[PDB]
Amino acid sequence: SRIKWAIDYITKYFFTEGIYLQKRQREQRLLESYRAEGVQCRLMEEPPDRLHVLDVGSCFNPAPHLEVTALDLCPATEDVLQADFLKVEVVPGIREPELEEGSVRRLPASHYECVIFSLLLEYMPSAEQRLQCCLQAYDLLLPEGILVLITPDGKNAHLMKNWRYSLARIGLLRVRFEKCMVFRKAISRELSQHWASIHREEGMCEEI
Repeated sequence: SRIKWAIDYITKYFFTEGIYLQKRQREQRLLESYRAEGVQCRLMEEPPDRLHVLDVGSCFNPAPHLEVTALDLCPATEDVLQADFLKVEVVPGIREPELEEGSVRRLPASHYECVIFSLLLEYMPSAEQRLQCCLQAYDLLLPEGILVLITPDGKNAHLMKNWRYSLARIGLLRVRFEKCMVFRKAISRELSQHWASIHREEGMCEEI
């Protein structure tokens, strides 16, 4: 199912395969590549024994080592917090959701190792609001955290496949695609932005 894949990938990324260090190396080699041709990096400390995971877009909630917080506009069960993800304020200095009158008002910034969008993008009315969802995700994620996008099989699923330029400009780089899509918060946004800069022609070809 859709839940198993994300959990498996999360486990591989932080613990069993060390993909977070594989992609840290890919990005370090890339930044040195640019540095030799003429930057502040933010890395993650060793992954915690208990990951912090935010699931958005599931009306149902889907453990040791896993602290899952689920949010949706239209929750089916009390186990999912009611929220409009686009209006939630992502702010530092807190670690737990802040609720006013039964709705989430603030979520912790730079707190989650993983944000899962469980069809969230399929609900959005525009390309603009899909991008905004990703901007929220980026602010929620710790350095080197992952955004996991879901669409079980519009004519094509909205996985931001053709949006690596705009996502790179925000700081997110694609790290996996399986017919599920995963983006990573890069060690440096300036790095990701420059990569976007060098592929501007190809990126403008896909995003217009």
